[PDB]
Amino acid sequence: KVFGRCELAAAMKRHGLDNYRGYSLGNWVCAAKFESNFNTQATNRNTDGSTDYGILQINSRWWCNDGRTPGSRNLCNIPCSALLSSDITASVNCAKKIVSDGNGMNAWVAWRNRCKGTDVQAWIRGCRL
Ligand SMILES: [Cl-]
Ligand code: NA
Repeated sequence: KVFGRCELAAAMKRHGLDNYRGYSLGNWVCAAKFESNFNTQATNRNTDGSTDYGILQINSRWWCNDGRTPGSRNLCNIPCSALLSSDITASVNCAKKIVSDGNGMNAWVAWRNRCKGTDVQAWIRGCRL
């Protein structure tokens, strides 16, 4: 599923990501835009051999099991394929663990380099939330 911008905003709000650990909703929409272009099926291989999965590009080294990453910790206790669903519940649950791990949203490279320090409220402009 390729989400619309406000469609994704409403789903993330439903799941409690608005100001989760202090990160306003626009931060989460911005991250999804630049990590996956709002596409739940996105996958990208990293140089270290791990792969990033789903709308928030959650990484197989630490967070999910994809059967082909040495040393996988699988801390969200899910198969990485579960992150590609049109239902974003699994991705959101796992993202809550990640952002609570100590570095906040800096865990998402695209957030750090493209959202941090910008007017992220623009990502929810026009949305009825
Ligand atoms: Cl933080
Ligand atoms: Na893992």
